[PDB]
Amino acid sequence: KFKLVFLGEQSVGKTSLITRFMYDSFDFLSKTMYLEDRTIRLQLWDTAGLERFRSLIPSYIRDSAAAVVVYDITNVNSFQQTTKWIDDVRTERGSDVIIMLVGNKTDLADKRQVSIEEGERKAKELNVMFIETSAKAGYNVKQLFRRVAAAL
Ligand SMILES: Nc1nc2c(ncn2[C@@H]2O[C@H](COP(=O)(O)OP(=O)(O)O)[C@@H](O)[C@H]2O)c(=O)[nH]1
Ligand SMILES: [Mg+2]
Repeated sequence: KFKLVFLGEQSVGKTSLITRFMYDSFDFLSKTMYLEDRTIRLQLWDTAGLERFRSLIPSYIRDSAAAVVVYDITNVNSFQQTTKWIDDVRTERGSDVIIMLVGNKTDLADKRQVSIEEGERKAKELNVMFIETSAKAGYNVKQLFRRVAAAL
């Protein structure tokens, strides 16, 4: 079993990605996944409010094996804040944690402010994994979780 925490500014789609993956709908939780030689259980921790209650970050993310740090591709501030979220994960967890940086809302194509290239560069700069998703369209949501699960 592996504790996976979702992190990111308000309104980026942290809950929506979990919903889409767990229930396949769009408006902790346990999910078992089957890998070639392994079978593992992900515990998906989601919360609102963390950007307001910063001092709770260390304890909320305490024993995480993975952190999925989400921004909204139409919202530059949400992308800029992901360095801060990732620094919170490293401070608490060191290198004992898989991190996936996620640019969500790819279906809002005409409102995009962060190109896929800038997301990829930030991920490479910080040595984390990267993907883009649409929770609404269901694009790359299963890919996100299968890559994280394979890396654990
Ligand atoms: N167009 C679009 N809207 C989304 C997507 N994901 C989430 N949203 C919307 O963005 C808002 C915030 O999503 P939510 O899951 O609540 O974000 P959270 O605050 O990060 O949990 C809601 O109105 C969602 O319907 C997406 O992939 N595409
Ligand atoms: Mg939420």
